[PDB]
Amino acid sequence: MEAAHSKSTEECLAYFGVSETTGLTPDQVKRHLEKYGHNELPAEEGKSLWELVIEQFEDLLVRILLLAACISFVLAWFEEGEETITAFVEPFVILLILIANAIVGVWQERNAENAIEALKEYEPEMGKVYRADRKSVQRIKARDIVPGDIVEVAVGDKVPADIRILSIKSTTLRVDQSILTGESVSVIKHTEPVPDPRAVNQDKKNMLFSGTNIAAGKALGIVATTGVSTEIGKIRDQMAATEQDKTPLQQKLDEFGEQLSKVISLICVAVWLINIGHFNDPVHGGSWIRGAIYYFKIAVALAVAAIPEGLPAVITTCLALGTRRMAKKNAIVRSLPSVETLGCTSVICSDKTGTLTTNQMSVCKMFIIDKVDGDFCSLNEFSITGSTYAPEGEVLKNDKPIRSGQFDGLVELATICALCNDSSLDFNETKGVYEKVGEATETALTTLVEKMNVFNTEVRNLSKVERANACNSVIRQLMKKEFTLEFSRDRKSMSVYCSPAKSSRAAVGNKMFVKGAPEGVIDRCNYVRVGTTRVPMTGPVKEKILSVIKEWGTGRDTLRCLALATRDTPPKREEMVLDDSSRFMEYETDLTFVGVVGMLDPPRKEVMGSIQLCRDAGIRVIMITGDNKGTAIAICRRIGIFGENEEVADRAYTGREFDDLPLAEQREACRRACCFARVEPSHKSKIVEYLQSYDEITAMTGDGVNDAPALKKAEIGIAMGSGTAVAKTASEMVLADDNFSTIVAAVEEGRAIYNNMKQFIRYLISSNVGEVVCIFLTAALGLPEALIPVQLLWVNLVTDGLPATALGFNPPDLDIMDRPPRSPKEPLISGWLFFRYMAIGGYVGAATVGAAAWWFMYAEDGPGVTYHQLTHFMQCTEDHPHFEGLDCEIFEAPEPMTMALSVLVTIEMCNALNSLSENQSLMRMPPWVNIWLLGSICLSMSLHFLILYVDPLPMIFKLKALDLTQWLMVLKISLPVIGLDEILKFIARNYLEG
Ligand SMILES: C/C=C/C/C(C)=C\[C@H]1C/C=C/C=C/C[C@H](C)/C=C(\C)[C@@H](OC)C/C=C/[C@@H](O)CC(=O)O1
Ligand code: NA
Repeated sequence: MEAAHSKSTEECLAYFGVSETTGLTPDQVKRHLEKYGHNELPAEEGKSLWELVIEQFEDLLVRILLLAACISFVLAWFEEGEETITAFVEPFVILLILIANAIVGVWQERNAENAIEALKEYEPEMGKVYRADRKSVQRIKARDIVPGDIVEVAVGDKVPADIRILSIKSTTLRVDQSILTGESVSVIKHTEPVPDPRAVNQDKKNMLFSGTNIAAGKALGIVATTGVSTEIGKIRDQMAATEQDKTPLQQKLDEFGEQLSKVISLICVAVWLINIGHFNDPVHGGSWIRGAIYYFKIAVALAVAAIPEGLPAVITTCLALGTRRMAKKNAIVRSLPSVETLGCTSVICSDKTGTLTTNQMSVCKMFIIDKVDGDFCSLNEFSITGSTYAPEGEVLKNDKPIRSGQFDGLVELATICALCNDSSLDFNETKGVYEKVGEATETALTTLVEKMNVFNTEVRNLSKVERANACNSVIRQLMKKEFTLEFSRDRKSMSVYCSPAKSSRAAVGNKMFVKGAPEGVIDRCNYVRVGTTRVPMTGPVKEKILSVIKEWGTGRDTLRCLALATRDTPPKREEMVLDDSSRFMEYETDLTFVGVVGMLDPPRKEVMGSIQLCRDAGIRVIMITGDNKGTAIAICRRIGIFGENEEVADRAYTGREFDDLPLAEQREACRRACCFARVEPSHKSKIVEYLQSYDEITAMTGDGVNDAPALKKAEIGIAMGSGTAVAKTASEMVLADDNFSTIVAAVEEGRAIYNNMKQFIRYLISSNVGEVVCIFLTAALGLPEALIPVQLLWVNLVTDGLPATALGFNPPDLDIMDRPPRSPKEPLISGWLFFRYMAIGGYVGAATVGAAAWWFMYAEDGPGVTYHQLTHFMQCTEDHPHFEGLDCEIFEAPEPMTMALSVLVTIEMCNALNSLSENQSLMRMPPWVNIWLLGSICLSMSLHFLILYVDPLPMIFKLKALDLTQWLMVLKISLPVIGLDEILKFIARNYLEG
């Protein structure tokens, strides 16, 4: 039964065919359980396992490197040399990375908790039910409960399933629907049915939702839906259906891996095409086994050269340091990639109360009737000081302090605000300041009564805590609080029946004091109050009242008006049906207008400027509120979303309007609108769907499980620090202080990371690009192998890793919030940036190969060999006459490879300095700006010396120590990289920046 709320208690029992006395029979229990199923949310199956490791080895590039691991292992064992400990290093270090890199990708245990599993924490263990097999009540597993069961609930008990209330045994039943409403006010339930079939959950005054807990009372009911059919279940299935897409950067890195795969496979064939001359060679000259060794050892060496295998570890460390940086600015980011994608935030949908406002409710203005006489009508406006729940303030008329006790209308004003009120103030000892109890609105009314002091009670003689509820307590002494009529969303008001105490205060029998929506309550007023006297509610007066109501709500004041009326001669205690909620409408009719109070929900202290930041940063901001459209628009004008004087007719919508519009116009509305009022529960997710259709990275916010579906569906799920765990588990970011400013503060930081992160990306790939050029040149010309894969890996991991990670601490841009959000379809490298790191990379290939060739041909301590025979070194012992110098070990010497490797490290430290900025010269920004970069470079070069000196190392990398005679040549060939980059950067700022 889905629409059990719109059915009578007799109908729900007739449908399931159940007896309210004995309940379901064990025969029905099996039949219902087999038809509907167990009352429990489905445990998340199809989880991750060893298969999650397989997913890391799915990409094409990772398979290439994996194949390089297998090919390397094949060439390892099959060899003549007896290199013992330094043989299986090539296959070993490959697995070290393939293991480490795979562990980073499988890392989804400590940095992302499941939201649906956290949602299972709201379903209780056991529940009370009445089965026909026994007399007294019997509790069982909540999962054993079925639709039709006559369940029982009391105070403290957590509701097992969606229950249709049958009968309330206690005086009144209260339930804390905080998880499904957000408003932590214990709502009151009833037995009578709700006429609307498609009524919202808040309107369901006769339902007990699963996950909800009873705040007070005890009642018996019949189970309508169970498990996935419950309100919690319907929310769960929405989250289980929504698939979280990968951040735009992640898609580009995957897209890059595909491009780099084509590059490797292309050159592997290109190398084979260059050696097409071997097809025209004799059989009696060399062997296929000698050739394949060079081809295979080239492919594996070419694979590691192109791949930036150090990148993943570099970014993970950067984002990890980015997480601690964001948490300091009050922004608890959950997932690592979320810190980067946060800068790409295009839209921000935020809630008014709590986030945009301080939620420090306080009555600012209040007007009553001064006198009515024919066409003439005069009011009496006032103003209140003290933007807080504290009583420290005063009332004044027209910027002049007054005594509210001398105004009869204001006396009854405080009377209604005191009696018709469930909230109260409370002084705190720990913090040392007044606090609120109940609703924010009603607490402001309590504070107002304390400020007014209409009876002039003692004030200075009272203590701090004792006077917290002084004037209000004095008011409660006059009238007795018989009973209150609950606040319903259909009439939007609250009244209270009050009988006079044994005091004789001119009390004409019993009275009712009503408060609620101005436009609604004023209509139910046939009379009007003028001090002590009464007059008939005429047109001119009704205009003057509603006009001032509109002036306060639409004006710059942005006040939440609240009309206060009273029923002079209410019906007797007997005639009033105390249970009928719909009858509260006529019980609050024939009222007499007393006055009105205008309160303000003051905006945040920083939102005034934070909104302006979004305007300059090209980020759109969409407010979502519960206030009326007129005031919601006025509030937007005040904070900065709207201008003081501009069009907003089609840029602002209500929940009522948005539904009436067609599907296409709803999408057309979401692209321009930025202010939604009276939003329905399903609107947050709908709006996000329309924002995602425009490829806009959206950031929706929420606090309860009602928003969970919208949060998880959004790119950047924004949750409150005070929100429920389900919201914080479903959110990508959690605001620690619940502020829209800290929302933008994190967005600004996310952009800064994007710049510094993308900087060391082009830095590392630029390194790998030159490594490929070194292999392609040393292979095409047929030179002695310039570099070895065992070396390159340590170069990309440590040598390039330390400085690359240090580039994350680079200074930000002063004009970062001036540019618009980064486009999701924006590449890492393009056009000029491609050529720039292509030339810078292409040079290192000639630097490394040239450094090695330098030792072979024109060197100091090296054997003078010519270029034409140096390219045919593989024919060592064959062509003896041409090769007449030293042992064949000379071509396989450690010196030349050390020259190529040493040059690679030297230029990389220099290229790291070139990567301090994108185009800014080293003259403008010195290389000592980033302190962490210098420290990493000192450590990088320190490690470069260590692998050469400490004997246990140089034998492994096939390298030997270099003296000043050889090191001087390294600086001569390496340092020119800075001058080249300086020329390139100069061309960018001059003949390109336009
Ligand atoms: C982009 C943001 C991702 C977040 C985190 C926390 C980790 C990612 C970082 C991704 C690196 C991608 C690099 C592209 C190059 C081309 C690929 C390799 C060197 C691959 O090795 C050949 C290794 C891929 C590792 C990732 O799958 C692990 C991961 O989650 O890292
Ligand atoms: Na999400």
